[PDB]
Amino acid sequence: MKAEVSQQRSLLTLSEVDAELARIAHRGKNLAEQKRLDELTAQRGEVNDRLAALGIALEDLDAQVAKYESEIDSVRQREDRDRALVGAKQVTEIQHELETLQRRQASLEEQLLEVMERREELMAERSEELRRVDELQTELTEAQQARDAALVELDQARHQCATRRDALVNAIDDQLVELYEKQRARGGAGAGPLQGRRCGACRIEIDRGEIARITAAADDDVVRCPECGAILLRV
Ligand SMILES: [Zn+2]
Repeated sequence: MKAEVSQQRSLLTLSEVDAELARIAHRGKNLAEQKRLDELTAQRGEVNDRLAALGIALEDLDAQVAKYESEIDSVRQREDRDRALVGAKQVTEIQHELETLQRRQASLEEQLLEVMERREELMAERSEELRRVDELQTELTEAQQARDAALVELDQARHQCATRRDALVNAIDDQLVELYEKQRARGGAGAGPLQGRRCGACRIEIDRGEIARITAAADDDVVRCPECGAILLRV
């Protein structure tokens, strides 16, 4: 197999463009902007979970408040129903009933207050978590805007290299482009520069028996690295 040195020179730029396209794809999956978005999203979810659990607690205290202020309403009604006063003999019995009704309302007042201020404390804690999570939300959208913008730049850069690559392939004979892409299917670079003695693809230190035949090969000949099989470009 043989190929013009000018074709091999463009095959070198073709491998470089392909190597740049690979790192462009790699950085897309390892965006620092997404790592920042991942942390803000986790933190916002942490405040969202506490806000949800705080909501359950205030429901319980609201039910306690409602049940407490449903009992005194019957006590206030029991006093109102018995306020109508007609035999004075049994009135003493209705008078001792009012003394117990007043003690039931007074004891219930101590119970409502303990729940009222405890609910007042939780809603205060709920407000500080709302401002906390709202702060994170504004940061989260900024990180999300920064993440999307970083994806646009990578896609723009990838669109560049894809155009330069298309032009390169049209400038090299299909026979050489075929062997190159057949070598990329093996998992390696497909072609690399001979960096002194070591192949530019698999980066192996080629033995001293192969470099003699490689250096002796004609300039227009194509050479494959023994270890990996990639096209070694001496130019
Ligand atoms: Zn190699």
